[PDB]
Amino acid sequence: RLSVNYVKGILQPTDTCDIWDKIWNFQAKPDDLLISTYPKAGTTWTQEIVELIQNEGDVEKSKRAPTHQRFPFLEMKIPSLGSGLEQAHAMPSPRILKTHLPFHLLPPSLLEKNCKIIYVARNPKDNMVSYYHFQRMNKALPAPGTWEEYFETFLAGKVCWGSWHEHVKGWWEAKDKHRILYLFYEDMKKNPKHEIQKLAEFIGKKLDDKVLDKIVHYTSFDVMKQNPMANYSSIPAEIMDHSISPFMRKGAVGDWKKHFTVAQNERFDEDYKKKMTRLTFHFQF
Amino acid sequence: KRLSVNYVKGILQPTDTCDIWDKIWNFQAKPDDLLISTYPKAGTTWTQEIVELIQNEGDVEKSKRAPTHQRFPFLEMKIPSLGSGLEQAHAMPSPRILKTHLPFHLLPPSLLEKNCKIIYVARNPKDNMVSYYHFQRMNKALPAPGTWEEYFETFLAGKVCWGSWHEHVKGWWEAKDKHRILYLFYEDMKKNPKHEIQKLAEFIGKKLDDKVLDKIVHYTSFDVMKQNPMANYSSIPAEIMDHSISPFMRKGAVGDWKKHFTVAQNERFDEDYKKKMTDTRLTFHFQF
Ligand SMILES: Nc1ncnc2c1ncn2[C@@H]1O[C@H](COP(=O)(O)O)[C@@H](OP(=O)(O)O)[C@H]1O
Ligand SMILES: Nc1ncnc2c1ncn2[C@@H]1O[C@H](COP(=O)(O)O)[C@@H](OP(=O)(O)O)[C@H]1O
Ligand SMILES: Oc1c(Cl)c(Cl)c(Cl)c(Cl)c1Cl
Ligand SMILES: Oc1c(Cl)c(Cl)c(Cl)c(Cl)c1Cl
Ligand SMILES: Oc1c(Cl)c(Cl)c(Cl)c(Cl)c1Cl
Repeated sequence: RLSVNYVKGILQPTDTCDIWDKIWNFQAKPDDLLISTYPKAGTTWTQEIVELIQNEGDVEKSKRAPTHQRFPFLEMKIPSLGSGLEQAHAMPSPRILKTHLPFHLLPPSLLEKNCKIIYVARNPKDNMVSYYHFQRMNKALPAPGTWEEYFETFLAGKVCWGSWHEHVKGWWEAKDKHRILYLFYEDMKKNPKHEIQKLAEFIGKKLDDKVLDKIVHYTSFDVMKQNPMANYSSIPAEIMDHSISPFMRKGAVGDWKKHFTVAQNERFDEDYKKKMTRLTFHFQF
Repeated sequence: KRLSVNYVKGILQPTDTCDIWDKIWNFQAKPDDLLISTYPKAGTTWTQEIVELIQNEGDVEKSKRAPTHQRFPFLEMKIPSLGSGLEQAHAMPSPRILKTHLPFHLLPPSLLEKNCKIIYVARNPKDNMVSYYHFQRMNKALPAPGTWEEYFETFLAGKVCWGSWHEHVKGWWEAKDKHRILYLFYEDMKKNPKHEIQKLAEFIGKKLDDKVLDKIVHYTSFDVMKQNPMANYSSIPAEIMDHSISPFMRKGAVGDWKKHFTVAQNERFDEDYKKKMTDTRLTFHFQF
């Protein structure tokens, strides 16, 4: 596995730590769209939707290259994948950018330029489960240990990008005074058309029902799982082993119930209440 | 090596194919017999220890004379190298303190005809399931439990020795209305041991002073009994029980099930439980 270290208080792959100053001083464009998420909150889904909205349903164009090549992952720097920062550097407008950075670590240019930001939050228990399996299959990230160990690791924020709680909280507090659309993975799953419409309005695109319906179809889990440009199948096998756990794993809400013991659930809820707001009303515990 | 299990009168038993049921059913009780009755793992060993110390007014010496299984005849038991509970009962001087796991409808009628005092102990089914799971892992007289996920469904289905937990606790709860049964709960015993000891003493008919009550509370605590070689099942042939797999005195805690059940298992359990428990007020009693 690739090594990780602390940069500005959060675990990151070693190569990200080494280029922090470069990341911090990222140069945004006023017309950049930023997709911001805690890892495994629904980044790939949201990116696919946002591009399809921007290109008005042009499914052929979204198949031009895989997700990681289409969308610069700002803080990412991994051997065989290059630097997301430099991917963006070279890229002409309109850019659709990705980050998992907690809000306090966000390159200030993105705020200075008042870029439209889409933040997606996900139920933390499903988020833990998704991140657990991701660490099992992704060798750029630390070994997760046993489920029992990982539960504690996640709870304490000792995973890359830090505390889930701090992450969702900082971004929620930020939405009040910045150009942020704050969405929930669960709302997207329950009524994708409604959330896609909300996205389009925020992006400033008027779409008719036909195109909206088309985006709902192409961005459904069962369709995206089969799309070799959207399912992370194109990542070198030396980094992501889909036979351990596929990137497009389940795409469901409530998978956490199959993983959490009642004891873990009670400990999680107790811990949550201590760390955590109106944000709480948007999750089902 | 695991011992074969067989159906006897509709329930699995850790016993051979030579049917000796009639002898058990025709067991000859005495009016001063005390009976401790439990679903497997509901708190038999604990209750026996309390009951004898009450009967002997706190005489801990007497209770150390031999281990649990030799002090207390296990009526339906017939296991290679363990002998026969029936023969052990026949040989046991009065006043006997007897043990059974039989569901109420299979109870030898002499225990009823003689109006014997019976102490039944129920335990919440989730902790009961977990306790029985680990007991089957360690105890070679019982079936191999399979995986935890398999055993969960086996237990839910009542396909374990002594049958359905649900039917067991319900039958005994209904029985208490017509027969001389003191119906106790493991969780009450754990939460206020002194209170349940006083209740038992009054039922058995012993007027114990405060010092004796406190003494029994001390000696029947999990931590003390766990270290007591006459009360912890250490003396069972190593070929029957392997305590290195799981000790008989495992945790002695209410809510240990929470470390075993996933939330999904819990929801499946709770729905199953509702469907099986609509006709009993027992449910207003179980603590988890
Ligand atoms: N179209 C879609 N609908 C719902 N979930 C999707 C999706 N595409 C990807 N996902 C899920 O979102 C998670 C990945 O998030 P990210 O893109 O932020 O890394 C995975 O969750 P699971 O591991 O629960 O399946 C993945 O299956
Ligand atoms: N003094 C005591 N206090 C609480 N629990 C006790 C106890 N003595 C034994 N037990 C528990 O009762 C269960 C055994 O029941 P039985 O005697 O009917 O076979 C075991 O539960 P656990 O497996 O949950 O530890 C055992 O640890
Ligand atoms: O979201 C991602 C994270 Cl957190 C890592 Cl570490 C990697 Cl390698 C990839 Cl590809 C994605 Cl998509
Ligand atoms: O309660 C018991 C049961 Cl059910 C069996 Cl099968 C055995 Cl072998 C023993 Cl020792 C006890 Cl205590
Ligand atoms: O002998 C004992 C008596 Cl009588 C009491 Cl009351 C208590 Cl609490 C303890 Cl610990 C012992 Cl050892």
